[PDB]
Amino acid sequence: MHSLLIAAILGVVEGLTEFLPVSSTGHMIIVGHLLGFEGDTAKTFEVVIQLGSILAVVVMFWRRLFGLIGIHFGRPLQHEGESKGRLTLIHILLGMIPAVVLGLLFHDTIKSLFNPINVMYALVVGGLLLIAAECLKPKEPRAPGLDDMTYRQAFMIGCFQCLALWPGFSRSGATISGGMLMGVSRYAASEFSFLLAVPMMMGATALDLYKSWGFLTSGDIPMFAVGFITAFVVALIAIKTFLQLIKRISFIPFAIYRFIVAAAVYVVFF
Ligand SMILES: CCCCCCCC/C=C\CCCCCCCC(=O)OC[C@H](O)CO
Ligand SMILES: [Hg+2]
Ligand SMILES: [Hg+2]
Repeated sequence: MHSLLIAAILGVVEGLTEFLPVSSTGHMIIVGHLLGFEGDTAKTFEVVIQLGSILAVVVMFWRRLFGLIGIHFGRPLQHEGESKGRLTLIHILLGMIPAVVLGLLFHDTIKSLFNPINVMYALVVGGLLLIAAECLKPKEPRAPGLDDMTYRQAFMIGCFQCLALWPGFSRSGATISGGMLMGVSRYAASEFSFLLAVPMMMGATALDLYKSWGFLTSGDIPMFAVGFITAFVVALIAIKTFLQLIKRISFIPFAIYRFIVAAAVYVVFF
């Protein structure tokens, strides 16, 4: 059946691109256009399968995410860093504040930038930001591990997450670029952007799910569930592959890939 085959295709697109710095939103508007699923019911479908990819990080960093809110499961949490420091809830809070303040204050304006021409620009500009972060980052990272991050690095990454409010800019692209520019290693900057995505997008979709709750019906549960679960599986493969891939590879290929995706946005929509 078409409805669930499409739900499985959008699921694998969301699972791969949500946490890769390649703009899940950008890929979603392309494939959604080629599939024909572009109505108000699509925007509500694409926000619930985001919660599927959310749950992937949640599963992958289960013990870590709970330790930040005070729940330690009777075993020492595993240390990722060269110092005696530990990533705290304050690190997450600082990484959220700037984009939250700007997101709330400019909600109506942010929503008016969801054009395909804006997503195209955010794919190119966000790609250029990845290149600048790769070319400007220090030789020796100040925070090689996640637990080596400072309150200042966390806050500066948080300010960089405002760029993610630009539709098509890829929250992971913005936050990982800012991490590398603040002396955070690619691995820890990717880890921190995933962890930051959990409170950001769970509050983001909960926000979207409330304002768009009216569209949900009894018939959406089969489609909305097949995509949710698909985005969960694919993201768990994507995040685990990415974190091992980025240990050896740079972000240059992802930037160039974003330029190719920008070309597709123009071919498909203009
Ligand atoms: C759903 C739409 C499709 C999703 C688009 C995904 C984005 C990936 C694009 C560019 C990254 C290219 C880098 C990944 C390729 C690396 C493969 C590889 O083998 O490189 C490893 C290297 O050998 C180390 O030792
Ligand atoms: Hg350079
Ligand atoms: Hg900011």
